Amino acid sequence: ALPVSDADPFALDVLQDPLPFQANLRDAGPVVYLRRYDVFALGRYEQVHAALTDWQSFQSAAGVGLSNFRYETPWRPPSILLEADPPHHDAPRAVLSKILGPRALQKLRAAWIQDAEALVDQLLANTTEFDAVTDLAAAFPLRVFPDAVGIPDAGRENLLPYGDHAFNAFGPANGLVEKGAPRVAELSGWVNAQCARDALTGDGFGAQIWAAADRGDITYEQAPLVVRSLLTAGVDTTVNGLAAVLYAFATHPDQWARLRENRTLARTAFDEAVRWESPVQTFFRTATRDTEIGGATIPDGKKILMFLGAANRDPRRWENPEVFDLGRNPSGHVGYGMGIHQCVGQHVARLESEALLTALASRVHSLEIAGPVHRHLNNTLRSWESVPVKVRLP
Ligand code: HEM
Ligand SMILES: CCc1ccc(C(=O)O)cc1
Repeated sequence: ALPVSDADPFALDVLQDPLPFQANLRDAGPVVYLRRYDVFALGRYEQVHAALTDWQSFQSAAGVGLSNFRYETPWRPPSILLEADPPHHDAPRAVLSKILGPRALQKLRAAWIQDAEALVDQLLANTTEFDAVTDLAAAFPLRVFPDAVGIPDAGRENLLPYGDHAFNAFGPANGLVEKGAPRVAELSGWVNAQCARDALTGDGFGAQIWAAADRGDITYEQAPLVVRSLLTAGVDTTVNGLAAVLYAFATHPDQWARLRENRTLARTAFDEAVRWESPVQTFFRTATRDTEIGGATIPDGKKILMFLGAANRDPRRWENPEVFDLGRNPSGHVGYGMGIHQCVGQHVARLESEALLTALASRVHSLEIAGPVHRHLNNTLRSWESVPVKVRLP
C-alpha cells in the first residue's frame, strides 16, 4: 500500500543538495518505505512531530542511527542520553537540563558576549573579507564551549572530527563512515580522557556533572559519559548552525538590517536558521510494537527515519517554508527534536548565537557572500565548509 522508493537519503548527491529529496518525500505521502535501507521515512511535520514525541512507540535505545543495536556492535558505548529510553534516560537528562538551563547559563552570558566582541574586533582589525566558517562559526564555539565544559587545551583539534564521525556514524556504513573508522580508536581514546573528573576544571559543566554525581543524581560511572554527551553534541552542531545563520544574513540584507535594528532578534534569528537549515537532518527510532502513523503500520522492530529538515520545510506547517524570515515565528520547528529528548543544549546554542550576532551587528553595516560557498558532506549533519563573506564597516 505504502509509497515505496529507491531514493538514498545518504547518497552524496542528496547530501550535497537534499531539498529535492525532501520535497519528493513529503509529496509521496506521509510514510514512504525506503527499500534500500528497510526503514520508513517520515518527511512531513505532522508525522515527524508525532514520531518524536511518542517515545513509547518509537524508542531510542536500539540506536537513533541506522544501525540496530539489537544486532550490531556500536562504534562506541552508546550515549546514555540520546540512545536511552525511560527510565534510564531520566537521571542523566535531568542533570544536563539543570546545568545547561537558562538560569545556569546566565553567569556565562557577559563572558561569551565579551569573547565574541573580542573575536570580531580582532578579526575586523585584520580584514573585512574572510571565511565565515573558519573565522567565526567554527572559531567562536571553540573559543567558549570547551572552556565552559572545562576540558584541557590538549587535544581540542579532536572535537570537530569526533563530532563529525559521530554524526556520520548515525548513517550507513558508507564511505563517509568507513573512511573514518581507522581514526576512531584515537578519537574515542582522547574524548574519554577529557571526561574524567581529574581532567576537568572544578568550575565548568564537567565539574557540575561530577558534583551532581556526588549528590547521587547520577552515578560516578554515568558522570564521564554525561560529559561525553556534551563533547559529542555540543560543538559541531553549533558550528554549523552559526554558519547557517551567517549564510542566511549574508544573503538577506533586509533580515540583517532587521537584526541590527533590534538586537533582541538574535534569539529568534538563530531558531529560524535552525528551522531553515536544520543542521541535524535525520534521526531514527525503532518501533517497539506495530504502530499506526500517517496511515501506515510500522512493524514492531523496524526503524523510522525522521527527516527534521523536511518537516521544517513542510508547507502544511510553515508558510513559504524556503524563506529565511526573522518575522516568522519558528517556535515548534523540530530542528532540536521534540519531546523527552529535545535538545538539552538549545540554551547554549542560542546564547552562542546571541553573543556572536550581537558582536557582529555592532561592527558590521552590511554583509555579502564574497565567493563560492562549499558544503562539507555528512550523513546526518548539514555542515558548512566555506562561506566567504565581505563586510562593510559603518
Ligand atoms: C544548533 C545546535 C543544535 C542542534 C541543531 C541540535 C540538535 C539536536 C537534536 C535534533 C536532538 C534530539 C535527538 C533525538 O531526538 O534523538 C538533540 C539532542 C541533544 N542535544 Fe542538541 N543540538 C544542538 C546544540 C547542542 C548543544 C550546544 C549541546 C550541548 C551543549 C547539545 C546536546 C544535546 C544532547 C546531550 C542531546 C540529547 C538529549 C536527550 O537525549 O535527552 N546540543 N540536539
Ligand atoms: C545533537 C545530536 C546528538 C545528541 C546527543 C549526542 C550524545 O549524547 O553523544 C550526540 C549527538
